[PDB]
Amino acid sequence: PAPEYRRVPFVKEDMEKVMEEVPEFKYYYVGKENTKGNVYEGIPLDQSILEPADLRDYVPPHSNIQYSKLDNGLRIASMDRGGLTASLGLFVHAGTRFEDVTNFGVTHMIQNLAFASTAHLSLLRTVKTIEVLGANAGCVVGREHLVYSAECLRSHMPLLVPMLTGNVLFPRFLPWELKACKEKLIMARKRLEHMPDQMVSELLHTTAWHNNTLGHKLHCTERSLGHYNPDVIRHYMLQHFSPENMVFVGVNVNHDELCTWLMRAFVDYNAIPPSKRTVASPVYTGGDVRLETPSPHAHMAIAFETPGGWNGGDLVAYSVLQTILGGGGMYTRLYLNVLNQNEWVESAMAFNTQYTDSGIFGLYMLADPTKSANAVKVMAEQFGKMGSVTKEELQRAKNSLKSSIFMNLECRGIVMEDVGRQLLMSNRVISPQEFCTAIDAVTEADIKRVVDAMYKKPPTVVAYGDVSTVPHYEEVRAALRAAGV
Amino acid sequence: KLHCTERSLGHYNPDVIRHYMLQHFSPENMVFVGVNVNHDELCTWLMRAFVDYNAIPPSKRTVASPVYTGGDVRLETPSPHAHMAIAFETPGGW
Repeated sequence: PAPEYRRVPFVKEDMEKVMEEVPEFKYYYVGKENTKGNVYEGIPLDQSILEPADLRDYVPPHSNIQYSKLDNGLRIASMDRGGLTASLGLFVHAGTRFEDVTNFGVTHMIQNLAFASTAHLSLLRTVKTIEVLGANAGCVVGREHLVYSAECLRSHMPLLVPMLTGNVLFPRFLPWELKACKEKLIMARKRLEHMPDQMVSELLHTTAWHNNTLGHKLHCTERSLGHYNPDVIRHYMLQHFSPENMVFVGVNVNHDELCTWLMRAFVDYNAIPPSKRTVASPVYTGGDVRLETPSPHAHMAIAFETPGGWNGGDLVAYSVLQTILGGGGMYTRLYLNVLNQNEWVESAMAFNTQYTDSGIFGLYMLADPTKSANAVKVMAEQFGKMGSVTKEELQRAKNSLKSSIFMNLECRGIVMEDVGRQLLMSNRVISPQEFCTAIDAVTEADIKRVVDAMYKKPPTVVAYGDVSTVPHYEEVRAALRAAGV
Repeated sequence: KLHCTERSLGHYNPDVIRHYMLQHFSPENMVFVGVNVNHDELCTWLMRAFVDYNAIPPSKRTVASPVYTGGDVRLETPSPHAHMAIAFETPGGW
């Protein structure tokens, strides 16, 4: 069931009366009107200075999500917890899985151009104002989403909504800004050369879905710097950045003010018109890849596909199984049956990554580079016996996962991005009580029912570092075959 | 590989070089060839080179058969062509 959005109609108003609702803002301080100075000078900090006028009788705010929609299509969601700082975020359904042979790299360019010159503000003025308000702001690319966000005191929200929406309503893309911003496209990967874990992540993705959708790289290659001209950026944006592909989310703001100041942003201008885009299903290839470098471990990872991804019904099964095995505790399956029984492994882990319509699940390990052939055997055994579980471990895992669920959402930024991401993915937010009710229902049998389906396509195999002893492709797949995988 | 990788610059100390040479550079693993020279002078001046000194002593080394794996690999770069190659093994070689 989707939420029942409340309508927000467009209305046109006298600017000289709307200017009485704008927050006060100063950039110069030509003298100062107040001469009284530090009125609490010489008072120790264990001696109060509050007057009885500044006492209150506490009334909580109400913190269930409020859902609204503008007439042009934009969806708005808000919460308040009575904190003093607010979190604001704009979510666009424009990831890299939507590019093609003529587009590769365009999303990175757009992100690298966030908060650049727009119709009514320059780049310098924008960023300097964001600095002087005291805020922190930024933009993030993924494989399915693009996100802009900002954060400071809640009384500054009216000044931040423009600067966030600007980027999607009317950027200019002057050539001399594109040209000056180019080197940041290369540094993004130059830093990955000293982050082995993330590197292995990217290898897994490009090996699992070879040359399509989720397989695409998250960065601009050398071949991607040709089509770095404004027309390609603009033509790409015209296909994705329409309002009905967006969500705006706010935490610690009053919802009617948020609705008002968002409506007042789109009322004068024509937004990008809608488009009935279609999306192709990922094709999972699997395969094998190696990359050698002087690292003192053999880094290895093996993975299998999750059919259906986030829209598959078994989203809870994998997330419980990951905690049976051992996530990124000391009574977990891997900790007991690998790390405490072998001297030459530094770390073993289970990983689980999901997207709207496909995912992957697997194991990751660091080992002594002289014993990679034993590392493969250990991994093959482990995969061998994921099919079967005992109720002690299962209960341990279900309780642990419930605890983690509840305790992870005690933080406003995580909540904001969670709500956004869920609304983009399926137009519904799953409240934690529902997550717990779903976790409680997972059976012992369903684990086997899921794994038997997981092993029906070829594996994805990655090695990194001192790989000098890793068996050959056929040897790895035969080791997995012997262990019944 | 025909080159030194980064991992290959550790063991760049004289003892490893010398110990490797002691296993291969003995005379019975060598040939000396000359074109446009008079053979008796060549023999004479080669004999006069080894007469004073002890050469590296022989070793009965053994060599393992190559194992052919085959497989597949790709490497992207801005070149304006798709370069492709496919190959199969010659059993026994020369």
